[PDB]
Amino acid sequence: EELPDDLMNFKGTWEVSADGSSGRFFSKGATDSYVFHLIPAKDVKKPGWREHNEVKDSYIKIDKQSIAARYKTSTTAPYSVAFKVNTKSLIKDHDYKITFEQGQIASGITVDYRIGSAFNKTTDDSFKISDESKYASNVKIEGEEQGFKQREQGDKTISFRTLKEGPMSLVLLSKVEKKPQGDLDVEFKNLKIIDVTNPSQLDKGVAYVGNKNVQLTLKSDDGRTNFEGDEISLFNSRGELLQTVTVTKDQQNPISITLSEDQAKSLKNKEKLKVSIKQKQSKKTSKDFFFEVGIDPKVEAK
Ligand code: NA
Repeated sequence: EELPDDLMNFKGTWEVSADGSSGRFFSKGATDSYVFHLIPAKDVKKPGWREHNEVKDSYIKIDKQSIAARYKTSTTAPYSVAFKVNTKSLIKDHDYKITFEQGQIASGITVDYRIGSAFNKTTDDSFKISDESKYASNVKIEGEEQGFKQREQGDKTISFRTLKEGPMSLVLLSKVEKKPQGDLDVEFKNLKIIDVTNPSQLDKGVAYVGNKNVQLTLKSDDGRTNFEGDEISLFNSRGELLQTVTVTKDQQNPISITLSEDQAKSLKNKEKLKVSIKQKQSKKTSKDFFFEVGIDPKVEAK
């Protein structure tokens, strides 16, 4: 069976220019606004805990599978550290499922999970938590709420729909409300994201005997309007494949399928043609749809 591709872009590095690097940010006073969390320039590729440049209030650590923050006793609270773990380029108006493990959460740390813009691979990148609604709709954490809270440790699932095309990020936020009395660590690991978009459905099909042009009107029960990536297969009543087409970005109804001259000539009056739609990214396949070939209702000629 065909599995959807993992669309994470997490190579386990702070090296800003490196492909798959992750963003690192902070917010003094734990406000809506975050700026880039600088670390000593000579140490950006070094494994282990990396100090917040000069101030050393927070340390951060990344490796092939995990990303973590440490709050020191010198932290001025409230204070928040956030990471951005980038995805590959996403399709506009597709549905995605992020999974990861919430590792250790020290006593005193509260956590939030958001969707955001991708980390833009600059040391002056910035973001606002409240920018989430510019990039994603319908964000849902299974069994939990967004906003800073204490959370159970274990597997997490977050689903959302994109509002734009392009890479995005999972934003992993944590904060302390009071000054730490010892090192407080929080870890996140084993990040994955897959496309879970449902394929569109056939609303209506128009085909006439001897006519090469087939017009298929698509619909979506769950409100999708960008049918990009759906693979439409059209078959005759004998189950023989006639044509396959892939829907392009924001392609409007009706979707045209052009038959060969022999195929058009072979269509029978009232023939039940079959349509099967495969979502190429999520790998989900629709139910079989059927429609009849008709007689062109165009005006008679004499
Ligand atoms: Na929700």
